[PDB]
Amino acid sequence: DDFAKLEEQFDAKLGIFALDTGTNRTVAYRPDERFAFASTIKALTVGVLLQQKSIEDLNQRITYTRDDLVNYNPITEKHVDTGMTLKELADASLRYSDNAAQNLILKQIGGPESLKKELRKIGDEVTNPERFCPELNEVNPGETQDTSTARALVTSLRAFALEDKLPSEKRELLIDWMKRNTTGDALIRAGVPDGWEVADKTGAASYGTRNDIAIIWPPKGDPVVLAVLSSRDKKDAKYDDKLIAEATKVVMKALN
Ligand SMILES: O=C(O)c1cc(N2C(=O)C=CC2=O)ccc1-c1c2ccc(=O)cc-2oc2cc(O)ccc12
Repeated sequence: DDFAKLEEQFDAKLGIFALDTGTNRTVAYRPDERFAFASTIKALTVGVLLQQKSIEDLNQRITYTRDDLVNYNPITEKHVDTGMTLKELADASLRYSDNAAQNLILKQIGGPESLKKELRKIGDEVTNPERFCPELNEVNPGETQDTSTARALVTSLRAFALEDKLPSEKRELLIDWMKRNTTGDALIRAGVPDGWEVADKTGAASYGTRNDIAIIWPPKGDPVVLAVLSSRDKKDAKYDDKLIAEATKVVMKALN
């Protein structure tokens, strides 16, 4: 209803699933509606990379050229002369949403079909990887390639970061990278009080798709895991990061 009102204000469709891991209390709004997952899939991709490698194996250096570079290469364009390690590539993918870094990591785990297989193996029957960066964002309404839902993304994000799809050292690396995300200050982070730690990964795609997935730690107690997904209407629609910030405030009010 506050969520209804936000849809009205931003002329958008919202998808919200949040779970308090301390109480199992939930806040749901279209929790099972599909949205292009966009770059949020970088978080699940690193999850799988970490599963498929020792911490030491992440030190393997990957070489590439301007030919492995795509539309958006913030860190990856600085190091084509020397290459980057897998650890450095996981850092750039998660924290700067480097599309090139994501594509090389995808290559290392075996491309979209193998990502899907590993996602099915951990219990995710909804998230549907099909394509590399950036083609995956171009989703028309009614298609299901490169989509997930807010319920699925929280369940999968929780499985890697918080439960037993990874051992503790690797969960620590995942959560460290995601706590130090640079792309998310005006989204979920802006809807949470200061002093509350947030680990997040953002996405943006056509149809004004604007997403954020996060783990949120209140000083007091167990983490909350949250997906805020949104889309419009128009293919060339703009989004407004404020809608995510405000949705996040409503979620925290409903659980506090
Ligand atoms: O670069 C792009 O193609 C683009 C690529 C991805 N991307 C992923 O999210 C996972 C791999 C990948 O290609 C995600 C979002 C965008 C992106 C947009 C994509 C299509 C278009 O409809 C508008 C986009 O607008 C964006 C805006 C941002 O601020 C930041 C980003 C975007």
